[PDB]
Amino acid sequence: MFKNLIWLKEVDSTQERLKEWNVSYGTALVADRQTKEGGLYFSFLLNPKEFENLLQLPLVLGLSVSEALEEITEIPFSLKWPNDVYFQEKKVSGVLCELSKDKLIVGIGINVNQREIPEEIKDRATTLYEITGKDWDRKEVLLKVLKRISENLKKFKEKSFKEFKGKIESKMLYLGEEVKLLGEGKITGKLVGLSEKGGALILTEEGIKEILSGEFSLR
Amino acid sequence: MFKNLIWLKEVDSTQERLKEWNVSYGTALVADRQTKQEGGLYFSFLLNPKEFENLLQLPLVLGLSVSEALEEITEIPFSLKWPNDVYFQEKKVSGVLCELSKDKLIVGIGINVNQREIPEEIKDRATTLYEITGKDWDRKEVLLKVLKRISENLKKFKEKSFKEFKGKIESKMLYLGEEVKLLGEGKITGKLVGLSEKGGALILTEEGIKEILSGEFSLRRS
Repeated sequence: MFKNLIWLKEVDSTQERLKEWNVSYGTALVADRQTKEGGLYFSFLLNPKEFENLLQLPLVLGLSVSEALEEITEIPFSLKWPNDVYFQEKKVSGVLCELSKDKLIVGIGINVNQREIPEEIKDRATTLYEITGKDWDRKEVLLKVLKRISENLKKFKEKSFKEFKGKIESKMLYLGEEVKLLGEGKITGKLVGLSEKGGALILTEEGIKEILSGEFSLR
Repeated sequence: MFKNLIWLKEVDSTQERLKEWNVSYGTALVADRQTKQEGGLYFSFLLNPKEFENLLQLPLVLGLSVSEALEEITEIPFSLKWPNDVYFQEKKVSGVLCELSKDKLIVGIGINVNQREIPEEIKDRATTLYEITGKDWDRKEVLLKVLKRISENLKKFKEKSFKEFKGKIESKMLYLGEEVKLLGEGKITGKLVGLSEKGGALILTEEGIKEILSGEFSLRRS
C-alpha cells in the first residue's frame, strides 16, 4: 500500500522527479499542476522485476483507475487500449509506464476539477467536473485510486493477468467495433479482444492479427 | 537565475530537502510550511560553493536582497540585523541561512508573510508583513520578486564585489550607533559603529575597535 505522499503545489513533472530523486516504494509524488488548476497528477515506483509485461501493466493500472473513479462518482468508465481511461469518446485519465535505468516509474494524470476544456480537445478530453457537474476532493480521489492500484497490483502479482483480462475487455472502447491502426493503413478490422499477453486482437480480412503497440480509432 | 520551481505543501525543512534531493542551479525548492503554522514562505536553493566563499558577506547580500524586494512590494523600509536577518523596527520578518553541506552551498530563506498567530512568547522579537502592512500578500509574488533581487544582486556581487553593497548594507543596519552585545561563542560588548569591508561588525569596546568576523555570534541590543 502507499504509506507516504509528497504533495507539490507545482512541479515540472512528477515522472521526471522520480527519475531524479530516490523515493522509496510506497511513496506517491503528487502535484496539483505540472509546468511542462483542478487536475491531479502523481507518480510512483514499482519493482521492474515484478511487472515485466508493460502491455498488461498499464491496462491493469487503467482498470484500477476506472474502478476507483466509478466507486467515487458512480460513473462507469472505459479503457482505451493500451493505456488511457475514457468516458465515452473523451479521455479523463492517462497512464504511463516508463522504464528508466533501474526504475519502473508509473505516471497517472486524472482530470478532476478543471473548468475550462480547450476547443481543440473538447472532443477528445473531459473531466470529472464536466461529467458530473460537481467538484471532487482531489486527495480523496487520489487515496481511492492508490488503494485500488494497491489491491489489483497485489492480486496481479499473486495470480496473473487472467484475473483482469476479461474485465479489461468488457471496458475496452471500440471492442467489437471496426477499427484501424493510426498511421498503418494496412491493419484494419474488428477489435475482438486481447491476446493472453495483452496485445490487441484485430480480425482482419486475412484472419486475426495481434497488435503490440500503436493507437486505434474507429473506421 | 531562477526559473525552475519545486513547491511543496510541507517538508521537514527546505534545507534538508535540498541535502537529499539533487537539484540543479536556478531551481528554488519552496515549502508552505516546515515541520522542523500557515502563512510563511520558505525556500532554499543551491549556489556554487566556489564563487561565494565568504559566508559573512553572502548572507548580508541575501538579506539586503530580501530587504529590497519586500520594500518594493510593500513600500515599507526594512533594516538588516547583522549578519543574516531582516527586521522592521525591533522585530524579525525574515531570516537567511547559508550552509556548506558536502560539496554544496545550501541557502535557506524564511519570510513571515501572512501568519496570523504570533505567540506572546515572541511577539516582541517577531512580526509578519501582514501585521505590519495590515494586508495579505500573494506569497508567490513575494517569492518571485525576492528571487529576482537575489539573482540580480548575486550576479553583481560576483561580477564586482562587496564594496558595491557595503555602504547600502551599513545604512540599513539595526542598532548602528547603539550599545550592543554579541553572544554565541563568547561575549563582546560595546557600540556598533559600522561594517568592515570584510562584512564584519565594528564594535567599539573598552579595548577599542573589535571587528567581528565570525558568523557564530548573535548581535542583540544591549
